[PDB]
Amino acid sequence: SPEFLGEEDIPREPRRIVIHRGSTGLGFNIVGTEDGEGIFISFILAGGPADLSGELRKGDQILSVNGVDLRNASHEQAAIALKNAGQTVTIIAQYKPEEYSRFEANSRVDSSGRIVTD
Repeated sequence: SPEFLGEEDIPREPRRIVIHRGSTGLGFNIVGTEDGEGIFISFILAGGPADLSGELRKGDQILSVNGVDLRNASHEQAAIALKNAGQTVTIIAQYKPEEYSRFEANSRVDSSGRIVTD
């Protein structure tokens, strides 16, 4: 009888998320490349602003920050944008585990669309 969340699909459409800056940061890390192959959330800090929003996850691609398109930005550019985004940060994110799993070693996507690492 239990209805497990892990068995229902994770939405794949883009979402708007508003993050309120902590004492320093937004409470997540990103990965990316110099060629701008995408900016992805790789880590969310427990208890940090991103976590407290409850609307972001590992494997999300950051499409824009405060309207600035980051789809083809390098890690460096994206990190700069996030730092200068102010205390109220509006993010457009889209869940893309397949793309992301090519960044993280020994990682793959299961049938439920979750990212698993061996």
